[PDB]
Amino acid sequence: MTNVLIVEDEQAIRRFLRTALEGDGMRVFEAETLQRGLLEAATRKPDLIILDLGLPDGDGIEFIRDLRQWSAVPVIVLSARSEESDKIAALDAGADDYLSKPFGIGELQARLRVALRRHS
Amino acid sequence: MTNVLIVEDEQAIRRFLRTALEGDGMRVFEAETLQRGLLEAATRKPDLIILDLGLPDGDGIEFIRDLRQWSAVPVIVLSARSEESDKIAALDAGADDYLSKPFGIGELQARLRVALRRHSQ
Ligand code: BEF
Ligand code: BEF
Ligand SMILES: [Mg+2]
Ligand SMILES: [Mg+2]
Repeated sequence: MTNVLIVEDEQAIRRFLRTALEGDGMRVFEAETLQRGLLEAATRKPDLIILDLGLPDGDGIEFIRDLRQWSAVPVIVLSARSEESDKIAALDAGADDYLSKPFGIGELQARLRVALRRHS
Repeated sequence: MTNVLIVEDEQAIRRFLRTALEGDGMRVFEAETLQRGLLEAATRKPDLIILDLGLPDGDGIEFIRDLRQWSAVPVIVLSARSEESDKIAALDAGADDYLSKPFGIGELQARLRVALRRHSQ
C-alpha cells in the first residue's frame, strides 16, 4: 500500500489526519516524538512523511536534517509556526512542502498527491 | 543556464522576480500571455516555470493541463486567487507548488529551490 507516516505530538491532529488518509486509501503510521519519528521512518518505509515541528524532544528541523542523510522520502511540514523564516528554514533543510495550521485538509491531500506522483 | 520562465501579466511582479532571480545568478525569461507562455515553455527549455493564473488570453489552469502533455518541468503557480479549491485545481492539474499573492520573495525562492533539487534527480 501507499504508506504515510505522521510525526505529530497531538492526538487530535493525528486522528484527524489518519481518518482523512485512510478514507483516501492509504495505510497510515504514527509517531508522537522526534526520536520515535526517526525510528518509524527507518522501519515502515513510508512513501511520504507529514512532519510537525513543535515536538517535545526537539525541533522537527533536526528531524529533516537527520532524515536527509539517509533518506529522500517526501516530507510535508504541517506546523503551527507560520513565520516566512520558519518555512524557508525547513524547506532548505530538506522538506518538500510546508503548510501552517490551521489548514484545509483539502489543500493538504492535494499537496500529498503532488509529493507522491513526482518522486514515485 | 539555470532558466526560469515567468508568465505573468503585471509588469511590476515580473521585474520584482527578475531582480530576485537574477540575484542568485539564474537566467530569467518573461511572457505576458498564456499563449506566449505555453510557447516559451515548449521552446526556451526552462528548468522551472512560475505561472500566473489571471491572464488576458485565458486561465492559467489550462496552461498546466496543456503543459503536462509534453513537459514535466516543475511549475509553481504565483496567483492572487487565494482559494482552497483554486489551489486544489491547479495542483491536480500538474502544478508542483502554489503560492498566493501577496507573498514573501524569500519563501518563493526556497520553494524554487525544492523544485530544482527534486527535478534534477
Ligand atoms: F507543533 Be507543530 F509545529 F504544530
Ligand atoms: F493574475 Be494572477 F493570478 F495573480
Ligand atoms: Mg507539535
Ligand atoms: Mg494576472
